[PDB]
Amino acid sequence: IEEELKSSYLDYAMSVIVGRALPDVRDGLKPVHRRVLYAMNVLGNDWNKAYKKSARVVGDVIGKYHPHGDSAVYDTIVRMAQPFSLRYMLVDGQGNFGSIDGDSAAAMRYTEIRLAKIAHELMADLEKETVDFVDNYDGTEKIPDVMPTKIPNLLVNGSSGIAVGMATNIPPHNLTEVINGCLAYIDDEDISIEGLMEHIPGPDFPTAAIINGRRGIEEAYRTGRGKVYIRARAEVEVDAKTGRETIIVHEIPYQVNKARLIEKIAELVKEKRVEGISALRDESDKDGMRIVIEVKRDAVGEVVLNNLYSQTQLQVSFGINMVALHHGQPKIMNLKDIIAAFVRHRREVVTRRTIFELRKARDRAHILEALAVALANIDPIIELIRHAPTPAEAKTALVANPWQLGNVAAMLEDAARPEWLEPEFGVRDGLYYLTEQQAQAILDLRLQKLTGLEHEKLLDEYKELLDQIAELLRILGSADRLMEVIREELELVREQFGDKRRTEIT
Amino acid sequence: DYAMSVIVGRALPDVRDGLKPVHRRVLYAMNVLGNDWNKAYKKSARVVGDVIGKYHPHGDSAVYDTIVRMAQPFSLRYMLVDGQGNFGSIDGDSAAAMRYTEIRLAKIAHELMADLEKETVDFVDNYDGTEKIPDVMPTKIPNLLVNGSSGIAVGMATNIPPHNLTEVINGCLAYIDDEDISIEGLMEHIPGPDFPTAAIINGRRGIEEAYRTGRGKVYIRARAEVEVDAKTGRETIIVHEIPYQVNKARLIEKIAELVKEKRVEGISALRDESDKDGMRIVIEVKRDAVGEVVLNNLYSQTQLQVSFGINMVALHHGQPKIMNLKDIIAAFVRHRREVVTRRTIFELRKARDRAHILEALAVALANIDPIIELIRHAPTPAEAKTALVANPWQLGNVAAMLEDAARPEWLEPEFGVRDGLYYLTEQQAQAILDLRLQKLTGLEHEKLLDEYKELLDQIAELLRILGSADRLMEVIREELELVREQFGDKRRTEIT
Amino acid sequence: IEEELKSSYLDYAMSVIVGRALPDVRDGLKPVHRRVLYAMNVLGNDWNKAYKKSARVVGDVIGKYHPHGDSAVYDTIVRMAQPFSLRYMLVDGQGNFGSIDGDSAAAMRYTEIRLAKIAHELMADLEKETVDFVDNYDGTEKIPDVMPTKIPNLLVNGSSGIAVGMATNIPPHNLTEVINGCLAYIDDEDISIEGLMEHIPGPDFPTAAIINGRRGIEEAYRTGRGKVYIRARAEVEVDAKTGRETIIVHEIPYQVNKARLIEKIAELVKEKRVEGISALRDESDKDGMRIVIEVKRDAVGEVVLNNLYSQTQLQVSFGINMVALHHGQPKIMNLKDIIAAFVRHRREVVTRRTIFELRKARDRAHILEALAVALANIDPIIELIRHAPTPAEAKTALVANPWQLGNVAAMLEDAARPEWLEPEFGVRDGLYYLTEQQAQAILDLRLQKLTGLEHEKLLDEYKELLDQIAELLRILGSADRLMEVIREELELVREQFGDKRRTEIT
Amino acid sequence: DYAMSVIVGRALPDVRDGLKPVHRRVLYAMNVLGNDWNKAYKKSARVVGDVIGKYHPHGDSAVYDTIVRMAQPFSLRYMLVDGQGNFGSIDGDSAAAMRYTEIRLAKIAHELMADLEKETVDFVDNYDGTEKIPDVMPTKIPNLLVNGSSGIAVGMATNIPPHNLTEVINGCLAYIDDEDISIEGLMEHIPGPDFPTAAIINGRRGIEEAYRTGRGKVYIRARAEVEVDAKTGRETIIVHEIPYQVNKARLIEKIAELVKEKRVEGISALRDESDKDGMRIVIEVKRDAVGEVVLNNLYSQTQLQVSFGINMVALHHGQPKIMNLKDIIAAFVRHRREVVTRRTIFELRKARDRAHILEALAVALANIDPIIELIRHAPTPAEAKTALVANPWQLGNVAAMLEDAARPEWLEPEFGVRDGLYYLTEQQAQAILDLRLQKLTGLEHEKLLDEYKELLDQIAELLRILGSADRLMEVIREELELVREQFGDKRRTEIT
Ligand SMILES: [Mg+2]
Ligand SMILES: [Mg+2]
Ligand SMILES: [Mg+2]
Ligand SMILES: [Mg+2]
Ligand SMILES: [Mg+2]
Ligand SMILES: [Mg+2]
Ligand SMILES: [Mg+2]
Ligand SMILES: [Mg+2]
Repeated sequence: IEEELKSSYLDYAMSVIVGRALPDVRDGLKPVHRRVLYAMNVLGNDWNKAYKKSARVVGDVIGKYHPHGDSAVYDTIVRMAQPFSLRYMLVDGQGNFGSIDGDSAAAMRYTEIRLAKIAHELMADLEKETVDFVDNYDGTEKIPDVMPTKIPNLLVNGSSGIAVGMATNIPPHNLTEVINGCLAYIDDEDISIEGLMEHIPGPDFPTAAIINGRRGIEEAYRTGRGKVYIRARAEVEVDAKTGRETIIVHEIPYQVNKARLIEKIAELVKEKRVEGISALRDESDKDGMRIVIEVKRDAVGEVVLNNLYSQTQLQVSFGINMVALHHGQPKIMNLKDIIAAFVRHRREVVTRRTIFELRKARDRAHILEALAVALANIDPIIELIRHAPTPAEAKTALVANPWQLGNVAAMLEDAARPEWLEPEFGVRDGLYYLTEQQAQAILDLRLQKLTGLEHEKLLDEYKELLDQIAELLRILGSADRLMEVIREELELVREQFGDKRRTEIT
Repeated sequence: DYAMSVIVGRALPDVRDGLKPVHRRVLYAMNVLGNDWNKAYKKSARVVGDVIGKYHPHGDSAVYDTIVRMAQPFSLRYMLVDGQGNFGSIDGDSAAAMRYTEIRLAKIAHELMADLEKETVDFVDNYDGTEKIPDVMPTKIPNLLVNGSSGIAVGMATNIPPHNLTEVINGCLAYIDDEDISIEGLMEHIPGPDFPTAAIINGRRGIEEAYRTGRGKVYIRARAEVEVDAKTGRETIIVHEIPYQVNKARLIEKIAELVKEKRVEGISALRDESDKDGMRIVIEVKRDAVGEVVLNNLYSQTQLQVSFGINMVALHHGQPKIMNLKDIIAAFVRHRREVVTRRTIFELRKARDRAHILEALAVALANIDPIIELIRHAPTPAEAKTALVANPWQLGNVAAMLEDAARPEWLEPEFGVRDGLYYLTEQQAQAILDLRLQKLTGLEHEKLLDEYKELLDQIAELLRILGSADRLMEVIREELELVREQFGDKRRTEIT
Repeated sequence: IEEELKSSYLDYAMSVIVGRALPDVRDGLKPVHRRVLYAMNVLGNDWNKAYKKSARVVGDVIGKYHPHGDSAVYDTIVRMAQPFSLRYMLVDGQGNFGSIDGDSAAAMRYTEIRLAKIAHELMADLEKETVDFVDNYDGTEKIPDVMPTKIPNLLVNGSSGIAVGMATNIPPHNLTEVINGCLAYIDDEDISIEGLMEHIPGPDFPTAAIINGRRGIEEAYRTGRGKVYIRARAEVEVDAKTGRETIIVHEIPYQVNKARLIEKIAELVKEKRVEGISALRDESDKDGMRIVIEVKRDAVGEVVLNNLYSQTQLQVSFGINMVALHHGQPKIMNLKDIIAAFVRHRREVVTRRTIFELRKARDRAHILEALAVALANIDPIIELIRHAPTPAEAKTALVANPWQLGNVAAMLEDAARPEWLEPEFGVRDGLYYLTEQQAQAILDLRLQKLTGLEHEKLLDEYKELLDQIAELLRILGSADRLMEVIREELELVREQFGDKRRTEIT
Repeated sequence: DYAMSVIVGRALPDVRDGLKPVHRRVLYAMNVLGNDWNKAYKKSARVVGDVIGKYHPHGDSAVYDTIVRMAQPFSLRYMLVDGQGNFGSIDGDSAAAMRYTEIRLAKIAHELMADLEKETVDFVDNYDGTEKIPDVMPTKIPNLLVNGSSGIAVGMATNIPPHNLTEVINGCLAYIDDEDISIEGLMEHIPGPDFPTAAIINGRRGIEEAYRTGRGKVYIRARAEVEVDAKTGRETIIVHEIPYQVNKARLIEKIAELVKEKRVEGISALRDESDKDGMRIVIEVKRDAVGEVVLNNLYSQTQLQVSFGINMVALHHGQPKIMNLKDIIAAFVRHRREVVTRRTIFELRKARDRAHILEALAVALANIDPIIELIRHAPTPAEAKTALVANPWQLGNVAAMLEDAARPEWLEPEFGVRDGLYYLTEQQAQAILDLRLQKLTGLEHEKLLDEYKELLDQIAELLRILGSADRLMEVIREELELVREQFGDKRRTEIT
């Protein structure tokens, strides 16, 4: 704490708030988010596996990762489950998770959750040493510092929070559009903000509705700060027999409580502050919003609506203030900063992933050799172990003698060698000198394995492995090929989770 | 109405183990987590989180409160949780947050959960049917009596005070010896409640009633006395022990306030002087007042004396039953008898199955070469299983070992020894197939023949218990004696 | 605590629970109830005065009477406001006070309350020294120990609670019926339980519905304990063109959550545990319950309904267990015990009321004399005070001399004498000797009062007072006349607040 | 966005009085209740209940938490609430429940609310428009500086540390003397923050920056040192003072834990030895370790040293403004100037209206007989009012008294003295009509002529203030001086 802080105007307490309340730019999560999702991933609470009780996830989170009584654990679960909150839900919830009308979710003992399909994308390759881990509160568990997200989550799901008086307001966005942005950027590090907006014309809210005016959006994407207006989608309908005018509301601005908005209209009508309204009914159901606003016959529909736009939350403004943590500091960022931070994240992730796969590949190949060689010497080895008196003896005995690489010899004829393996081990001039750990591998293998279908199974795996090691080494060899792997991952994501824009921009 | 049964389940101690459901729920978690009395302390939040997720998914601070009370020497006569950190105190101040305190089981809690893994108690489903929970603990401790229970705070009837472990063990032995022993009989081992907080129980007829009917009222009295300062002649009342469940801070205030109101007179100063070491309430008598007089007023106007309504209502064969002292003892001895019985059946099954596997291993070993050659010949592991089972194997040097009470009862006669020909099971084929090369060193014959010889001796011993009600009672005696010895301690409460 | 408890099996803690969780038999309140209502009465939160914010009542309660953070304060307010909870609401609430569907009331800052009209009846004559007061937690305020209720509240509003394992379940009742019971009892102390049931045939729930079978009700009224079955009001309707069968539910048993009941039906239908149901809709609104249960065309309406009665809370039983605190102990009481306890309460109340009115009457009459006499001696008195140098002097001077009872003499020609007033004070043989406090009354009177319209105003009040004292003395004089005052008060209550029975008994 | 302004209002101190809204809300209630520093303590629940009902109807424990923090000597540099009972302590343990603690205003809180009833500050409506609340307090204390403020915990920017009252008063006087005084100028009166918890601020450039720009960072350092036991030679680190807002219990644990991890070495024992009397953390140095070395490690790995980010953001003319030390002083002096001005106008109106009534009384008195006879003649009190107003009254012996700056300004000229004829108002008729007989004793002339003579002297004095900017500044000086004298105290924090 003390050492590392000696050059901000920021003191320790100040930096805790920053770290807890502002999202990381690369995955758009704050620790509490990261901790819930991670706890879910550890439980195997997968999108395509049975729902677990929210309480079960709450207790894990609280026990291993977030030992405070704060409702934030459960509230975060609920929020990530609501389709009026996240443009791309990260939790798939079953039961009462509240509504657009502001009513509460059932208690954690009554709801069930699992990870949304897309959430796995956000935590893809978490086991491949792709991100740093930090200690939990008691030194007993590891927690991701950031998620290896294939999803440009901060943009797509947007953000809120405030620390040291510095607020963050990022609106949600359309995943397809954002992925296109990303690919555009990959092909042109110099692409202008204007060039990006060809792909990302503007925010895209889960609650649809309309944005009036692009000046707000441009300056937001250019500077990180800008105001934009969200307007309800509501026409006036006319009855062809009667001539009755009825305003219908299909969509409202993001973050507006539908019930509270209706209360407000009812109340303006009481106070004669808004005239011309015979009747007010919420006819919304499971299949879409429908607020019914019947116009008096002596009043004008167009006029009553316009009146409502100005006096209520049928129209609100939303101030974009794009702040995230970047390399540890809270910066204001423009649209291109945010995309670059993401693409750069993907490059780090993919590289570390590739390195890991390679080490895992080589370690397994190495082990395979020890066994292949063993299968090929069944009789000397078994007679060896059998006449040794102790496993420990069998081990130091195994290692004593190099071994005639038998029929196995062919299979070897050297990029499958562990970076850590010293030069006197391996296949030194016709013989095979064994790692002391490789002896274990042999001593550890079960009678079961001395079968016919062992040799097929192993030569096969080694074959597959070298093949893999080949392709991994070409990724590390070629920056082009590694950017290829990123484009394809992005493309794949566009295609499995991309959806139709919802908010219309005028 | 149903509301009733639920209110009742929540608050009522099971007579056998002394626990309410939330209690059993916390302690089981700690057990599952391996949070043992002799391993590193764990932060309370981890136990709380586990209990909330798997067993107790309600908002109520109940879970952490239970952990805390199990840790307070003023709460439980035999603490069930060993905790470091601030766990509040007698002045009714709060424990620290669960993220700061840390805990593990007390040695004695393991006695409460002894043999829990030997199928000795029934498990029920947890709230979402993904977990099991014991219905009662296989306790060696007569926990209800020794630790007590109360449901008064929540509107229920149960009010059982704590008791001295040695006294009660002895009680049980007296009972195991003379199942016809009277209440009076029992009362020579257990003259009365023993409170964690010492002090004095004043009078015996309440106790007698309570132990005879399950119902009676008793008086607890603070240990205090008058002191004269040798240099000045000033009198001071010093309070050393107060009645169970009285809040010191409160009591002091009741006095301060009684004094301010002229309701009690003769007091010139009021101070708490208690350490980590001793309670010490200092009440200075006025020079013109008399010590004894002030003190006797205090007894009768503050909680320096208090009544305790005994009402021994617990859960018995699924029901709230009012029970007397003999009933409660008997319910525990009966539980021990059952637990031990179940324990035994399980060790005997466990041992047999293992012996049966060990047999198959030895044989594979005395037929190493044939076997290896057989398995090598095969294409699928499948093939090698049916093959290893197709023929018998001559009981090599292995004959020595085996030659018949180590047959698991489920084994059908076409399997095992038949003519100096070992008839193999398919499961046993697996064990063989599953054998790691390392097990072919000369140190297998050894570890193996030694395990099997151990098995036979236990099996022998287990059959001896099942074959004698007496031997089984003797086991329960020994257990009870061992508890007395390892965990018994001094009476703390003086009965007049 | 210690002294007073030495003969129950009940210890101190035990007796606190009893005192807090079981209702007093005479007013049917527990302390928390009594404390909220009282706090409201003190605030003047009257039925016919503006709503105050619940929070305002909560803070009073919490500050003066009930200093615990428990939701019970606010929850009690809410419950006394809900028409599905109390047969006779004691709070008139405005805003979201929850519903039959179990959803929560808005926070205390959002709702408003005042006393219901009937609640004043419950606290009638609280200022007339009609009930004992106890100290609040800090010795700063007085709180009623019991309310001087004109309403037989325990019966009418019923009860719940549990202490030392002893539960209380009293159902609500119809006020008219209960008042008739009471009058029946007043006219015949020997009236049998059967005789009472002529008036009180059985419970009457705020949620209406039906009771099957009187054996339950009789034994409950005879012994205090008995079970009764409540059944929904639901017919099968048939469409005259189609022949479609549709079960409709208008009323459900008391204490059943409508939403949770519907969930249950939906769920039995899922599990094929109940067959024959095409559709399930709650069509309830502000104007009545309507659960729609459409029957499959190949199924029988009668059969589907009967099935639902047995598998759901469309039919429940309710175990009457009539326990209340009587003279401090928690007793099981029968129907006649409960009525007698009430009527006896009214007798105490009315007597103490009468005594009080009498003392207040006499004290005021006494004071009137001092002034009447003073008005009649304006000139000697004013010349007296004027030549005295100090108010204190004026006082001891006033008292020195008896005073020629002037024109005032007539007005006196003696049941208007304070019980506490010593024989040497008053109108001793032609002169008027003054109380030292009466001198104050004179010294205290304002120039304003020496007007013409003072003599009219005062002789008038005295006239009224003697008249009052007359009627009060006849009440204390005649046990018959005092029972009359009770009948009339009861009758009056029947007539202002009596309503139609709601539950039907079969 | 609006969410912003609200988050901001909730957390941001008004520069003039140093309070957040919830603060002003609690303190105003205590004031309304008359819960004064020299009256009986009141139970916290009564203040909490009042505040919740009239001013702060949210669930948040905020209300009781505020009361508590105002009572903690480790929290506020000048406590605003005097409380008895457990109000928690430096180890971050909790206060007792509001029903057990009791409180009243500290002497100094009255200075914060001085003249609150003299229309000296603006009131706004409370949440339901049935009550009024001051918008700011008419404080004589430069509270923001002296007591500090922080909104960091809730995501806001404000972080102002506390200061020494004497230092700041002096600062204000230096300012009142030379309105052009520099920051350097000011810093000779206020060299730095003064923490309730003493300890050491290590280095001056942070302070300088903070006071010049509103922004800068400072280091707080625990006061501790190495001791050698004369008999053994053993070294012990003794910790006496720790940085502001550090939790002792926490810090001790951080050390215990740092030790268990081999992260810091040289420690052989760790004990808290703090009384009611002194903080005393005992850290025993190993015989093979060096005191200084262990100690310097500790400084740099625990909260024995801590940074404090100063960020002087407060509310000024309705806005969050970053302000430097001169700005904050000036905003307070300006407030004093306004408050005093308003105070004066009000006393002058109050005094005049009262004088005007007193006049009418005197006259009624010198025309007692005529008047009495007039009122007696009447039928309705109404009649007697129009009658008493119909004619003038000769200014009897009363002439002496009156014979012209005691006319309330609102009085129109057809009323009062006109020719040796007193022209009565209708309001004045009421006062007369309202006179109690007891007021006709010879002790009326007295109490009356004395009050009026007092009125004139104050009126005289009040006009003297309005007529001289200088005199008014001198008043503000005197006030400030008086505060310095009654409430000033020693610097506690050492600055290096
Ligand atoms: Mg953490
Ligand atoms: Mg439940
Ligand atoms: Mg359960
Ligand atoms: Mg209590
Ligand atoms: Mg109370
Ligand atoms: Mg709000
Ligand atoms: Mg407000
Ligand atoms: Mg913290």
